[PDB]
Amino acid sequence: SDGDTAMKAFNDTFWDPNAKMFWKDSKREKHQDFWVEAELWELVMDAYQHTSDPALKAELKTQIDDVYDGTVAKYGQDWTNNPFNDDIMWWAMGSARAYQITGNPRYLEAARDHFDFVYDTQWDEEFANGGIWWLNSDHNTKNACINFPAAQAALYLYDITKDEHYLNAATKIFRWGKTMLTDGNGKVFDRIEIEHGAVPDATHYNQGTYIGSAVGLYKATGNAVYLDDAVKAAKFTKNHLVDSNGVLNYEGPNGDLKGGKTILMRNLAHLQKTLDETGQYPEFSAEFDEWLAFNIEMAWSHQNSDHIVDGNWAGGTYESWSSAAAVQALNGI
Repeated sequence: SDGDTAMKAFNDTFWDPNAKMFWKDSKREKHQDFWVEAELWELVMDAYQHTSDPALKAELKTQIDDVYDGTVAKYGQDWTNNPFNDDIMWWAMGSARAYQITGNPRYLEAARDHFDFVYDTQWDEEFANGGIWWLNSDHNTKNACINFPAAQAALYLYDITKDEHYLNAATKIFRWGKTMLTDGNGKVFDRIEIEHGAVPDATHYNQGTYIGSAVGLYKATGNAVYLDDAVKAAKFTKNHLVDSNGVLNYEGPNGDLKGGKTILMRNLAHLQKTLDETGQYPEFSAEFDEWLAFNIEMAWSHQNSDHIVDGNWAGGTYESWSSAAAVQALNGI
């Protein structure tokens, strides 16, 4: 299985079993940034769900717990001292998923308590008619990178609890985000800043969380508009966040964006699964499948002898966030 080989290689290159955290790069001098560590945590979970190897599956299941332990040892269990609401929500979402896989109540408490802190205290109706603030320290911007992940976290919590509160939250957050943080035709804007307005800079990871939240909402509500929303945002990504050959951009030099294809691929897998299961949008589904396969083959044709693929899919020290995207691409669920 290429997704098994890719995950094992990733772990062999970047996992630190002593600190129970991923290294930031192959120099192994600094561990991964907090928010990105949640995204690598979800990569472990995706590999767990994808693999048919029982021995690897059990190792990855243990690793789910170890990633949490290593982070809690350094950052504590209560993340509400972190001024970034996005950081908190990435961890709440990962925790909800970890609960689904393990049944360990620590994860349900972490997901619920952190979600509630952000949604109950950081949602505001006065600026821009809604939306969650990026930071809890200063209220100056409302961003795709907290709002769409929050809708996603709410959808996972709805699936766990079946409490309407969470479905209602997801619906409200997404309606606001679609209205204020997109163009209505699948372009997702980075943020809306007070005293400025929208900043219409699109990126892979924001296309991703928009698509995942839309697919999740389609599944929870049965409203076809949400699938349409997801398709439009996928089309935009394929046509406009790519180079002249159709290969996904290398976003960069900003370190947070470099690995964003990870999040994009995670969520494109959701859309692909839903199109395949429903038989909706069959023309687009065929175009989308061909383009995905093309991208993933380009990427893997550039693997090094250790089975690591740098984030520059179109072409020394390797970085775990940049290199995660190719691994995610082979472990989609």
